[PDB]
Amino acid sequence: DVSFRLSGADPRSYGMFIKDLRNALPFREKVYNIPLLLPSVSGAGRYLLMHLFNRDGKTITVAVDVTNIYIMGYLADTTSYFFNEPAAELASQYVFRDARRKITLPYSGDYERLQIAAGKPREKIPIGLPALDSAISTLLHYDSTAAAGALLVLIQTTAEAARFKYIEQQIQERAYRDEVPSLATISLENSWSGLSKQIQLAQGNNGIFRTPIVLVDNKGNRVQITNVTSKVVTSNIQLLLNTRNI
Repeated sequence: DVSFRLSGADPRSYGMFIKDLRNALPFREKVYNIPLLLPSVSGAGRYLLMHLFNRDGKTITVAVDVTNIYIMGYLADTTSYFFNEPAAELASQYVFRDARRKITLPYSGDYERLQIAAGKPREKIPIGLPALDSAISTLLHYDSTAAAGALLVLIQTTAEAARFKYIEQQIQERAYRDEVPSLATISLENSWSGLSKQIQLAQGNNGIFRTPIVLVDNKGNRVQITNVTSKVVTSNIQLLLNTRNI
């Protein structure tokens, strides 16, 4: 399991947690020195449990699918909550089985349903370490509208940070003040799947991408990744989604 405590947290410890989180995922290969995530894992071993403590020390346990690093649900003292989609229902067989109560949230856990539920698009929710502390507090007492926003902040400060070094570094920047994500950040979150595919396809095409990926990213709007020597590949993307799962 991996843990993070917001009390005493600074850009350094967060980075340490994110490094642990990455390291906790398994992989067999490395495509271009990036860890390729497994296509399938079976049983309880498919799920990683994160323990998040807020400043006051209250805690949730979050369940993450190690094949794609998707949050399945979480446990707040004696109640588990799970997204409304078949994968989370499947997870519910293996995790938080000792919970006194299992609640299914009125939505699936993809951004589009989550933004609708929260009333705000991602572009307008401040993320940061202060926001994560808040998120954790929100999740401790059920409110499904308020939990959609907390989970948009939770996904981004853990899963999206594990996935991309740029986004992890954004959050270290937001360790004592929250700020809405940059466009680059929204660009990157959306492109993980395509990027993973094109990088995997590039083996046996000389590191060249079959189809160009256009990121808005940090060229204001409209960058285009063509091959694996791009910095988004050498320096940024940190875990690849296995093509079988794409």
